[PDB]
Amino acid sequence: MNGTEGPNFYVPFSNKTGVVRSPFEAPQYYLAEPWQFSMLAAYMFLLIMLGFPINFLTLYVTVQHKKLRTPLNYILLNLAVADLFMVFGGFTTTLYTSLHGYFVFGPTGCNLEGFFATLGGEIALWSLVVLAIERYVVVCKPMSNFRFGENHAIMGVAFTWVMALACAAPPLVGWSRYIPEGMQCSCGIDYYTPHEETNNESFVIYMFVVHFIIPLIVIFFCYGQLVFTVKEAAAQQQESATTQKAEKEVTRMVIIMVIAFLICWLPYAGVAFYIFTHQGSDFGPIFMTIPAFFAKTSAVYNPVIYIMMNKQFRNCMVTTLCCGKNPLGDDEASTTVSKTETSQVAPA
Amino acid sequence: MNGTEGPNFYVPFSNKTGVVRSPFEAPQYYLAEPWQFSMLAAYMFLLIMLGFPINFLTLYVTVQHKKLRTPLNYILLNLAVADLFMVFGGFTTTLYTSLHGYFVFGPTGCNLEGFFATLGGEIALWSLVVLAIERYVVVCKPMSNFRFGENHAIMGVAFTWVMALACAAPPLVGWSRYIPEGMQCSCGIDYYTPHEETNNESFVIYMFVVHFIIPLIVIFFCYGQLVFTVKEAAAQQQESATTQKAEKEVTRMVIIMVIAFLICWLPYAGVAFYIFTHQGSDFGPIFMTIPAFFAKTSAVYNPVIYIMMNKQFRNCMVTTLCCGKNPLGDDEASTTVSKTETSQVAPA
Ligand SMILES: *[C@@H]1O[C@H](CO)[C@@H](O[C@@H]2O[C@H](CO)[C@@H](O[C@@H]3O[C@H](CO)[C@@H](O)[C@H](O[C@@H]4O[C@H](CO)[C@@H](O)[C@H](O)[C@@H]4O)[C@@H]3O)[C@H](O)[C@H]2NC(C)=O)[C@H](O)[C@H]1NC(C)=O
Ligand SMILES: *[C@@H]1O[C@H](CO)[C@@H](O[C@@H]2O[C@H](CO)[C@@H](O[C@H]3O[C@H](CO)[C@@H](O)[C@H](O)[C@@H]3O)[C@H](O)[C@H]2NC(C)=O)[C@H](O)[C@H]1NC(C)=O
Ligand SMILES: *[C@@H]1O[C@H](CO)[C@@H](O[C@@H]2O[C@H](CO)[C@@H](O)[C@H](O)[C@H]2NC(C)=O)[C@H](O)[C@H]1NC(C)=O
Ligand SMILES: *[C@@H]1O[C@H](CO)[C@@H](O[C@@H]2O[C@H](CO)[C@@H](O)[C@H](O)[C@H]2NC(C)=O)[C@H](O)[C@H]1NC(C)=O
Ligand SMILES: *C/C=C(C)/C=C/C=C(C)/C=C/C1=C(C)CCCC1(C)C
Ligand SMILES: *C/C=C(C)/C=C/C=C(C)/C=C/C1=C(C)CCCC1(C)C
Ligand SMILES: CCCCCCCS[C@@H]1O[C@H](CO)[C@@H](O)[C@H](O)[C@H]1O
Ligand SMILES: CCCCCCCS[C@@H]1O[C@H](CO)[C@@H](O)[C@H](O)[C@H]1O
Ligand SMILES: CCCCCCCS[C@@H]1O[C@H](CO)[C@@H](O)[C@H](O)[C@H]1O
Ligand SMILES: CCCCCCCS[C@@H]1O[C@H](CO)[C@@H](O)[C@H](O)[C@H]1O
Ligand SMILES: [Hg+2]
Ligand SMILES: [Hg+2]
Ligand SMILES: [Hg+2]
Ligand SMILES: [Hg+2]
Ligand SMILES: [Hg+2]
Ligand SMILES: [Hg+2]
Ligand SMILES: [Zn+2]
Ligand SMILES: [Zn+2]
Ligand SMILES: [Zn+2]
Ligand SMILES: [Zn+2]
Ligand SMILES: [Zn+2]
Ligand SMILES: [Zn+2]
Ligand SMILES: [Zn+2]
Repeated sequence: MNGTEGPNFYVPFSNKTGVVRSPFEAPQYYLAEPWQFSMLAAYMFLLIMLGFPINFLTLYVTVQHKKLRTPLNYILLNLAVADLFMVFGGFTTTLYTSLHGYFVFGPTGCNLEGFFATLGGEIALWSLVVLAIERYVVVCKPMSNFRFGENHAIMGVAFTWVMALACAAPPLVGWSRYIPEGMQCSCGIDYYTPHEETNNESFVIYMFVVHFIIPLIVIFFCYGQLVFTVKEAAAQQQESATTQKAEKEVTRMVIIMVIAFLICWLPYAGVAFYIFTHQGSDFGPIFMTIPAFFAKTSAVYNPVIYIMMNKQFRNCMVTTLCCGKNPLGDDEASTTVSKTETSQVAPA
Repeated sequence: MNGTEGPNFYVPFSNKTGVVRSPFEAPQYYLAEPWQFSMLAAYMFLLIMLGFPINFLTLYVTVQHKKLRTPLNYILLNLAVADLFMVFGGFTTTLYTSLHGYFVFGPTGCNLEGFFATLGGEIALWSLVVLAIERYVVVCKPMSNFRFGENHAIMGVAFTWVMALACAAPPLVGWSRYIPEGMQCSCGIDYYTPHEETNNESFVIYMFVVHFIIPLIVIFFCYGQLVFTVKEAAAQQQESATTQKAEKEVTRMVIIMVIAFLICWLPYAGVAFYIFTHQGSDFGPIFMTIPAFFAKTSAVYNPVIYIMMNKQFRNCMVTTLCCGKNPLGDDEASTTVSKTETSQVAPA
C-alpha cells in the first residue's frame, strides 16, 4: 500500500518499515526532517504575529470611523473578522501541532484547525460573490433608483456567514470528517478515503461544485458583464464624473482581490482534485503541504489590498494611527470622516 | 560618468538626460517605477507591524520572568532592545522615506535611517561573539569551576554596546558618512566615493576588518572547537545528563542564529564590497536595494528563532500570553520561570 490508512487518518507514507504512527499519537518526524517542522512552526508564528495586528487593526478602524460603511467596507470588515478566527481559532493550533510534530489534541484539535480554516476560506470565496453581485449592480446598474444600502450589505454578511458555514459544518456532524494532510500538521476535508461511514464521497462533490465551481462562475461571469462597461483603464480625477472614476477603483481592487484568491487556492484546489481522482497514487507529504500552507496567506493578503487600493480606508487608517488628527497626506480628497473628528456627514 | 555624485550623495543613475535630482530634495521616481517605492513602503509597514510586537513582547517577557537570567536571557533581551531601536529608530523614517519617494528630513533622516541600523546591525553581530565564547566556556569548559554570572552577561551587553557603538557613531562626527543607497530610501556608509575630507576610504577598511572579518574569525573558529565536543547530534532526555542534553539545544540554536546572520548579511556585505572595490562602475538602484532591504529582516529573525528553539522561553511566553498561567504545551520538562507562579528558586 502506498500510504497508511488509519481509522482516523491517512499518512502519505508506506508502513513497509513499520515506522508510521498516528498523527494523533506521536511525532511524524519520520516523514520529514525535524528542522523542516520547525520551519512550519515559525512561518505560522509570523502569520499569527502579523495577520493578527493587521486584521485587528482594520476592525477597530471601520468600527471607529463612521463613513466607512459602504458595501466594500462591509465586506472587508467581515473578512477581517473571519480571519481573526482562523488565527486564534485555528492557526494557533496548527503552530501547536507543528511545534510538537503531530496533533497532540488529537481529533478535537483537527476539528478546530479544519473547521475554521474551511469556513474562513469559504466565507472569503462567498464574499467574492456578494461583491461581484454589487459590482454588477453598480456598474451595469440593471435597476432604476435602487441603491445597495447598508441593509443589503448586512444581508451578505449573513448570506456568506451562512453559505460558508454550511460547508465547514457538516464534517463535524456525520457528513464527512476533517483529516490531517501533508506532514499531518494541517487539517482538511477527507479526499484520501471513501470511508462509507461518513460518505466522504458525496461531501467532496458537493463542495467541488456548490462551493467552488458555482461561486467561480457567478464571479467570472459578472466579470464579463463589466467587460464592456468599466474596465481596467481609469484616468485621473474623473472619467465621466469623478464618482464614476472613483467606482472604477473599487473595481480595479476587487479584481485583484480575486486574483489573490485564485493564487491562494487553485494551487491547492488542484492538488486536492488530483488526490481525489487518485485516492491511492504515489504522492508524498511535501505534495499537499506546500500548496496548503501557502493558502494560509489568505488570512493576510486582503487587508493589504484594501489598505493600498482604498484611498478612503488607507487615509482614514493613518488618521486612526496618528492618534489625533494629522490627516497629512492629501486626505481622501473625497469623503473622509472618522469617529468624531471629520465624521461630519455630507450626503444629500 | 556612470552615476551622479552630489556633495551629499551618489545616485546610481546617469544625469545625461539631466533628470537626476538630490535624494534629499525630490522624488527619485525616475530611477524606478513609482509602484516599486509603494512596495518598499508596503513592505516597511509589514516589518514594523511584525517586528514590534515580537520584540516588545520578548522584552516584557524576559523582565517578568525572574528566572530567565542566563547569559542567553541577556544577549537576546539586549538583542530585542537593539531591534526596537532600529524599528522606531530608523525603520520608521525609511518608511516615511519610501512613502514620499525621497529623504525628506534631508541628511538628518539619512543619519538616523542609517545610524540605528548600523547600530543594531552590529550589536546583533557582536551579540553573536559574546554568545560563541560563552558557548565555548560551557562546552569546552575552560575552567574547572567556572560559571557566567548575571554580571558577566551584563558585561557582554555593555561590551557589544561599546563595540557596535564604536562604529555606528563615528560617521556622525566626521569619519565617513551616511549616504542613501539603491533607490535612495535607505542610508549606509560611503563605499561609493573616496571623499578625502571625511576619509571614507580608511573607515570602510576599519569596518570590514575590525568589525566583520575579525569577528567572523572569533566565531567560526570557536565553532571548529565545539565540533569535537558538543555536536549538532542531539538526542533525547539526558545525553550524559539531562543537563548536558539541554546544553546541546542552546547550541543547535546559536548555530542557526549564526546562519540566520550570514544569510541576512553576506548578500549585502558582498554587494557593499564589490562597489567599494569599484567606486565608479555601472550598477543600478535595484542592485543594492535588494540585498539592503532583505537585510532588514535582521530585526526579527532572532526572536522567532529564540521562541522556537527555546522550550522554556516559548513556555514562559505562552504562560504570559495566556494571562494566567497554564503553560499547556509540554513545558520544558525541565526548569521553568515567571514572577509569582513557579519561579520558585530551585538550585542546590
Ligand atoms: C506500522 O507498522 C508498525 C510495525 O508493524 C506497527 O507497530 C505497532 O504499533 C503499535 C502502536 O502504533 C504498537 O502497540 C502499542 O504498544 C504499546 C506497548 O509498548 C502500548 O502502550 C500501545 O497502547 C497504549 O494503550 C494505553 C491505553 O489506551 C495508552 O495509555 C498508551 O498511551 C498506548 O496508547 C499500543 O498497544 C504495536 O506493538 C506495534 N507492533 C509492532 C509489530 O511493532 C504500527 O502500528 C503501524 N503504524 C500504523 C499502521 O500507522
Ligand atoms: C542633472 O542635470 C540638470 C541639468 O543640468 C541639473 O539641473 C539643475 O538643478 C539645479 C538644482 O540645484 C537648478 O538650480 C536652481 O537652484 C535654485 C533653485 O532652488 C535657484 O538658484 C535657481 O532656481 C536655479 O535654477 C538648475 O537650474 C538646474 N539646471 C537645469 C535644469 O538646467 C541637475 O542638478 C543635475 N543633477 C544633479 C547633478 O544632481
Ligand atoms: C501505488 O502508487 C503507484 C504509483 O502511483 C500506483 O501505480 C500506478 O497505477 C495506475 C493504475 O493501476 C497506473 O495507470 C500507473 O501507470 C501506475 N503508476 C506508475 C507508472 O507506477 C499504484 O496503483 C498504487 N497502488 C495502490 C496502493 O493502489
Ligand atoms: C562606467 O562603467 C563601465 C562599466 O561598469 C566602466 O567600464 C569598465 O571599465 C573598466 C576599467 O575601469 C574595465 O576593466 C571594464 O572592462 C569596463 N567595462 C565596460 C563595460 O566597458 C567604465 O570605466 C565606467 N566609467 C567610469 C570610469 O565612471
Ligand atoms: C491550512 C488550511 C487548510 C488546508 C484549509 C482547508 C480549507 C478547505 C478544505 C477549503 C476548501 C474549499 C475552498 C475554500 C473553496 C471551494 C472548494 C474547497 C471545498 C476545496
Ligand atoms: C536598511 C538598512 C541598512 C542599509 C543598514 C546598513 C548597515 C550597514 C551599512 C552595515 C554594515 C556592515 C556591518 C553590519 C558588519 C561589518 C561590515 C559592514 C561595514 C559591511
Ligand atoms: C525559525 C528558526 C527555526 C527554524 C530552523 C530549524 C533549526 S533546527 C531544529 O530545532 C528544533 C528545536 O530546537 C529541534 O528539536 C530539531 O531537532 C532541530 O533540527
Ligand atoms: C495548480 C497545481 C495543481 C497540481 C496538480 C498536479 C499534480 S501532478 C502528480 O503528482 C504525484 C505526486 O507527487 C506524482 O507521483 C505524479 O507523477 C504527478 O503527475
Ligand atoms: C503611517 C501609516 C503608513 C501607511 C502609508 C500611507 C501612505 S498614504 C499617501 O501619502 C501621500 C504623501 O504623504 C499623499 O499624497 C496620498 O494622498 C496618501 O494616500
Ligand atoms: C551573496 C553576496 C552577493 C555578492 C554581490 C555580487 C556583485 S556582482 C556584479 O553585479 C553588477 C550589477 O549591476 C553586474 O553588472 C556585474 O557584471 C557583476 O559582476
Ligand atoms: Hg464582477
Ligand atoms: Hg494568496
Ligand atoms: Hg477617516
Ligand atoms: Hg562556538
Ligand atoms: Hg535574515
Ligand atoms: Hg517557563
Ligand atoms: Zn471509521
Ligand atoms: Zn462554503
Ligand atoms: Zn473516490
Ligand atoms: Zn564634501
Ligand atoms: Zn562594530
Ligand atoms: Zn576607493
Ligand atoms: Zn510543548
